[PDB]
Amino acid sequence: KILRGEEIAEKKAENLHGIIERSGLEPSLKLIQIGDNEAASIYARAKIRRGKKIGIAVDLEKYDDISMKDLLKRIDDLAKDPQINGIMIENPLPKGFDYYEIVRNIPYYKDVDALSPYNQGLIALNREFLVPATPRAVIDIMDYYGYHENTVTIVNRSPVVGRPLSMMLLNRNYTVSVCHSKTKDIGSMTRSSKIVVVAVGRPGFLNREMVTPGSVVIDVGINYVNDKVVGDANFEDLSEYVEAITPVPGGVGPITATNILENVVKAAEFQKNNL
Amino acid sequence: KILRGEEIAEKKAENLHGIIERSGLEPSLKLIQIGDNEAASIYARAKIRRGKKIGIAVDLEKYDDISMKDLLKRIDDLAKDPQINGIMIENPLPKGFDYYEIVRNIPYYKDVDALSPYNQGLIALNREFLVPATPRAVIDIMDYYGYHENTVTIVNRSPVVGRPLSMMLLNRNYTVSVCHSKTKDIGSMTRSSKIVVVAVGRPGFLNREMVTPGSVVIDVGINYVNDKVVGDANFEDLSEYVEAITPVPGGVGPITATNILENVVKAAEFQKNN
Ligand SMILES: NC(=O)c1ccc[n+]([C@@H]2O[C@H](COP(=O)([O-])OP(=O)(O)OC[C@H]3O[C@@H](n4cnc5c(N)ncnc54)[C@H](OP(=O)(O)O)[C@@H]3O)[C@@H](O)[C@H]2O)c1
Ligand SMILES: NC(=O)c1ccc[n+]([C@@H]2O[C@H](COP(=O)([O-])OP(=O)(O)OC[C@H]3O[C@@H](n4cnc5c(N)ncnc54)[C@H](OP(=O)(O)O)[C@@H]3O)[C@@H](O)[C@H]2O)c1
Repeated sequence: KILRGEEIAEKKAENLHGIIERSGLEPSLKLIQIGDNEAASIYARAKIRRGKKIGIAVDLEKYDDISMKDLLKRIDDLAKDPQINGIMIENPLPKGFDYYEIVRNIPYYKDVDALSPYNQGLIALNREFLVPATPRAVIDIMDYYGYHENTVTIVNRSPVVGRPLSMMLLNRNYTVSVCHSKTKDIGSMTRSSKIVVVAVGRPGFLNREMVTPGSVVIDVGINYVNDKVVGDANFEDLSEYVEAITPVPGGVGPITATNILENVVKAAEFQKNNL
Repeated sequence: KILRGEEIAEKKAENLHGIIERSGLEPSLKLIQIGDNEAASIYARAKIRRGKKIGIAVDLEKYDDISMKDLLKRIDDLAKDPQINGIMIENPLPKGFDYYEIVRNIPYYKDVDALSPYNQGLIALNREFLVPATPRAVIDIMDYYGYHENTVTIVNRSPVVGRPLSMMLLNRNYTVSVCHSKTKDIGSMTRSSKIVVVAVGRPGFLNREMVTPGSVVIDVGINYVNDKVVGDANFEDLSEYVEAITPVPGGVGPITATNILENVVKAAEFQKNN
């Protein structure tokens, strides 16, 4: 009933430290950050720290201010470097810097964030190779707590969450509805599904009216309200009504970083095998 | 009541022509067919023929017996050639020949079938460039007949239909449900959407119990019974009851070839600039 993520992350990371010891890989991950976004820095250091524990070299390159020219070059140099297995650009970026074109000059087998067109392509086509960290982390919860073959409603249709997630759920035999700010009647769809994955970035959004007693709620939102961190779901309200629910913080979030490292391991071994 | 696609194809072909005049492109599309499949040959001739009418050069390369290695060579040759804008391998193939691995060898900007990873990704990313023809045709019908931002239930999760299609409907603000053989109660989900798109390839699959009077059925199945050709829906039955429905043949069917020609224009106007 309380879908915790910390214990799932540790298992993944043990499994992964396994695979590197007795495989002899030495995966490398470059991180690039532009500005001082506090969320992104915390995300960077969590990946450096878990990398260190697992055996992954993860290095952060901060830049106060960089041109498109110099940044594109830097990525180009990193892309060509065979000792660099993964490359990841952190978000948000400054104005006029578009993630989806920048990210495209990273070869897909270095694309650890897995949001480049080629990687989304293979997910779409059910030949998952590198898969984004959050949709990954939602399925982890499902795998770990025992949810299979269900109807799922995703409230979110972004490239980072609900779109690759919808395609990953179909690759695994789930029945899938996606909806969004232009859906006239969300409540109807969310009450009818076994599972509700929610990522609208709006506190209090998923309340009792949106779910049934049989509901399993996976809260992807992260909101700051009163220096405090909270998801999209009225956690307290539902935890006494719904069948199972991810708390925020402590649900999807503890897994993300490790699922990035998971991608860096797959990438580094695909490089060994193929180049 | 009757959702036909010949008006739509004809209109799209005229627009295509105008687009060719008004930029002076001479787009050319290469077809490769390996085998003697009947439907593929019809499809290829339809592309050639509509291509002739519209101002696109479409040329076809038949084979009886090709090796993987030569085909792969031929495709690299066609890809490196700047005077060939489109490349398409017809289906089906010799056994153990994986379509989806051949096609990643076609530059995404030559890939008019739009089934390659890069073009699937751009659809998913809401940055559509070349799009697959059957989902495009579904969206043609919905547009032409006034059906904007509705609930949709697609019964099909293949990469040729329901997957690109789910993504293309989301880019246009529809709300999307996707089901398949492992969905526990399909009727429950089809009856709750304004629009039901079926493409399961099973005659009589979509019957009266799984739709409503307000329902809009788009029937993508192509099935053969008594040499007669039929959809997945139960057409004679559903025509009286449902609000609108596509005939098989004659609904989505007539738009396909032209949608491939649409990508070929797009593919040509992209190549001029790059
Ligand atoms: N757990 C993690 O480590 C992690 C990772 C990634 C993201 N997130 C979080 O998840 C949330 C979304 O992430 P994102 O990158 O997907 O953001 P995004 O691009 O802004 O997506 C927001 C989505 O929510 C939908 N939405 C917003 N308000 C709605 C409403 N009132 N009714 C129905 N739909 C509504 C939007 O609909 P439209 O498409 O129509 O605009 C959009 O699809 C944020 O809270 C973000 O911080 C957390
Ligand atoms: N109209 C056109 O111009 C045109 C163009 C392309 C395709 N099509 C037609 O559309 C049909 C499908 O095309 P495709 O290439 O996508 O074929 P496909 O790859 O075999 O897809 C069949 C899909 O239908 C689902 N399905 C089959 N039986 C089902 C059942 N009993 N209950 C629920 N779902 C079921 C399958 O579920 P699973 O995923 O679980 O197997 C699968 O996702 C075929 O008849 C084909 O000829 C027509």
